[PDB]
Amino acid sequence: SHGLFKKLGIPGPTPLPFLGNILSYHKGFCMFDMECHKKYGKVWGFYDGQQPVLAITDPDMIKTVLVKECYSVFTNRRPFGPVGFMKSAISIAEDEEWKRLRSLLSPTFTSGKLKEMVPIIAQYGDVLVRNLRREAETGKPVTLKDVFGAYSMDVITSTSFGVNIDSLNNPQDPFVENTKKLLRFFLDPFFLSITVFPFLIPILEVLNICVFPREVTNFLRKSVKRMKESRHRVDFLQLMIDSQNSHKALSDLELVAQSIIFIFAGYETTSSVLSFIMYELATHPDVQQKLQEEIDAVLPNKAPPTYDTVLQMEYLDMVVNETLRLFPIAMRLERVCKKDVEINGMFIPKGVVVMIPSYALHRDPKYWTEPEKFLPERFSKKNKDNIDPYIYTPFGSGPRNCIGMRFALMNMKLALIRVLQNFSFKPCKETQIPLKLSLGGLLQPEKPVVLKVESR
Ligand code: HEM
Ligand SMILES: COc1ccc(-c2cnnn2-c2ccc(-c3csc(C)n3)cc2)cc1
Repeated sequence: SHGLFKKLGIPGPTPLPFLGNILSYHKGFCMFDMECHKKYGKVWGFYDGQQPVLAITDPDMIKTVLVKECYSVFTNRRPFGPVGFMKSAISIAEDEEWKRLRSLLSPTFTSGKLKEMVPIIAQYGDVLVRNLRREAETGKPVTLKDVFGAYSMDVITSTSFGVNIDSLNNPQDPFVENTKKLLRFFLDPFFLSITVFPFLIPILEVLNICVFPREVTNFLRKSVKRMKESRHRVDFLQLMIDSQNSHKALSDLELVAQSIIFIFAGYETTSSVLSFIMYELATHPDVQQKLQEEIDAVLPNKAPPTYDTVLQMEYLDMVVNETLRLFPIAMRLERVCKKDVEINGMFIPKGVVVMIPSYALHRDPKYWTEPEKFLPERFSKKNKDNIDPYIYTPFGSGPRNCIGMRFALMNMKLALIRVLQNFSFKPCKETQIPLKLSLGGLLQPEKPVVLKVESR
């Protein structure tokens, strides 16, 4: 099927047999999407092994795929590798089964239900401050990945199951051990193989091989059973078991798999984005000072932030949004075409993966002035409405966007406020001023960001 885009009159790199264009992934997903956009223009296609992938960049065409024709045509993402019982997760559920899961879990992420999570989240904001002050009063350079990763674990554990632990200073607890335990290696030899060898995916399903290590899942599967046995609470687990008794209902095996991806998504993202924010704040002290001035103005005398005060901080929203533009951790948005459909004057055949290159759009000079720079002023209210909502898609769009968007934004902002209320961050020895992105399948820096923490 290597002649598809040739017959459709769609440009793209010439694919090799059995490999497609995966050899061009040697500079990471980010660099490959940039070069193809510059060479082939608005629309191009390539191959991940035998799988044809059509990249679209027209905002009207993006809206049709992600919003207008989401339920009818572009409903599911590309099939993942061996998942086992995790096939019931909402992030990989398909068609009607996903629609049931999305509706059953939508009330869990309401703005009203998010308010009640602020007191628990803010509880570990001060825990993070104490962990930073112990490393700041000693003048030790701080790897943000460890402290922010510790903070994100504390928020996820308490918000999901109510478990209250200082993961940074309790790495030996049985709960933190399994949750941290995970293979963190999309361009790893495994995921590169299943691209060339998608036929081997059902092989590993019957072998009971899962991308999730079976030790962690069995611990989490058994742990949730004990918590349900114990069953006021306002955490994710209660909010889902409450929906069980409340359109069909959620099974206790679905409930476990549903909550696992919340930890999956909540843990790695939050910490990674927070480190990306702090690198920019360290390399741009003027933004950090202006953000610190705003944080102190809304919250005098280092006042504890609440749900309402965070949403008032406009520059904090600008700082978060601009960092997400420079570093869209998804790097891509994908939908599988379910049928022969003509959209925006173009024929997309069945089974093709339609891809939206979020990274290549976020740095396209056509839509962003000096895209390679860090300019929070792009998202000021004066310049805010000139941004097309289908070019800047940090959390996706349409019915299948990031369901935990508001929680994640609240969690990171509550973290930034408490940290910036008490500390200022400056570059250190190994700051790596030209921050290099990892050439792998994950949007992370080549080397972990290390900075100096000074007590105000
Ligand atoms: C920095 C934080 C985060 C970012 C930048 C982010 C971004 C994204 C993106 C780009 C998608 C794909 C949407 C698309 O295909 O159109 C997504 C999906 C998703 N995210 Fe997040 N996300 C974040 C945090 C979280 C958290 C903390 C949770 C936990 C509840 C979460 C849960 C999900 C789920 C469940 C999906 C799948 C949606 C579906 O298939 O129905 N995300 N996220
Ligand atoms: C490990 O680095 C990441 C973790 C989570 C996310 C993330 C953000 N928003 N969603 N999300 C996500 C991604 C994949 C799954 C997944 C893979 S396999 C399975 C059953 N679920 C679930 C959630 C992004 C990067």
